[PDB]
Amino acid sequence: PQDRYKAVWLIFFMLGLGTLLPWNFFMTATQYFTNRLDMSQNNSLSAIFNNVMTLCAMLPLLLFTYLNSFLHQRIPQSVRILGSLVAILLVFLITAILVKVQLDALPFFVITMIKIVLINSFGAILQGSLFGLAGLFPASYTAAIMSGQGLAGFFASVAMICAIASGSELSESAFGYFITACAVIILTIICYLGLPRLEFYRYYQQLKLSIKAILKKISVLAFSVCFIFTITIGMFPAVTVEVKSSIAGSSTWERYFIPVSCFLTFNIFDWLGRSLTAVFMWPGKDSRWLPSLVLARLVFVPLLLLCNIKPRRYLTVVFEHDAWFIFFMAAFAFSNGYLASLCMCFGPKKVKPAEAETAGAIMAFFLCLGLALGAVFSFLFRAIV
Ligand SMILES: [C]OC1=[C]C(C(=O)O[C][C][C]N2[C][C][C]N([C][C][C]OC(=O)C3=[C]C(O[C])=C(O[C])C(O[C]C4=[C][C]=C(N([O])=O)[C]=[C]4)=[C]3)[C][C]2)=[C]C(O[C])=C1O[C]
Repeated sequence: PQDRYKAVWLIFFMLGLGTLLPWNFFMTATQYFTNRLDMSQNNSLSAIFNNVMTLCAMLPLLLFTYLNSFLHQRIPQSVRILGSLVAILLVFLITAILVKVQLDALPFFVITMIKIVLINSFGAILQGSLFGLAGLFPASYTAAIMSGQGLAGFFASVAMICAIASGSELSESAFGYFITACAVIILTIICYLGLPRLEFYRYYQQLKLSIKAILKKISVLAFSVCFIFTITIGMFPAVTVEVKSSIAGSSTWERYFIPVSCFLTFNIFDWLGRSLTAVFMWPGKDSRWLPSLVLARLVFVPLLLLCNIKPRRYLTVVFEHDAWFIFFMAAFAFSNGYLASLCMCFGPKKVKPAEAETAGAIMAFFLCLGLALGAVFSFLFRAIV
């Protein structure tokens, strides 16, 4: 029970990074997908790309985390993890190739949406299998995955900012995104392959030798994490990206305000929140404070909705100064990452070892369910207003 050189922990960190960095990079290239559609089309495809991507992403993600939650035992973990990684690698490679070939708007749209469905279908399997596997190890090792995911968001924000500041065409920035993701997926595979020869890994993984009952034991953390991401995705990014500066001195702020004050703030403090859990896990797996703080986050809905959103037609700006928005985004993002990591770490520990794997898989589904519910609410809000 001694992780020498913290090798297994570092590999779990890299697994987390490898799970989300590609997808995150994909999301950050939305400007490339919509702009490409605009320069190609001669109700529009770019006007619907975001919403159709949300559907092509959240439906497969939710379906396959569900199926994995009750079918993971039938497929070896090495197959589920390494096959999902190789599939995603192949998809992102193709995504990079399409940047350099000429294609009409509608085929590009359709093919990109197909690739999005695959990314999130194999992603679901890969994410559900990783949290299941981490369910056999101490809680710190689920925090490793969460922390590595947080780093994936931070890197995505650095990449977005650097891309704007470079002055390069959106297509070549996006080609860099996709090639980077391919390299990261290859590094993730290598790291995963190094686990079986580590004694610490075999110690907890040798523990392999009633879904309704398991769900009853983790229901508090499962619904908590679902509510975490319902709130988060209900406000971020679709709603928060519409905030405008009120103290800008220069027109140069315009193209940077959102990627800095919204995306960077979020991914910095969400990453840090997830990272703190590997060393500090208050309030504890049995404390009723964790669901209570998850509930209290509901305050951010009015708070952020009453920030300086422009154009606005129905609500008033109660918090106009950027400092309000950045402060709310930091707290909004820190509570998300910190409480989400706690729920994912503790969930598997509410159950016996021979069920921790399944518990982790279920926790993954509820996380994704949160995401899907968030996407719905934001849409329903925008569809009514
Ligand atoms: C939010 O975000 C973001 C974004 C950005 C941008 O650009 O916008 C654009 C995009 C748009 N959209 C699209 C999509 C949709 N939606 C909703 C949702 C959001 O959410 C998300 O998706 C998530 C989550 C999360 O958790 C964090 C997750 O996990 C749990 C997820 O799953 C998936 C996967 C997994 C795995 C994989 N494998 O493994 O492979 C793959 C894949 C997801 C919305 C919309 C930017 C940024 O920065 C840079 C950010 O941040 C990072």
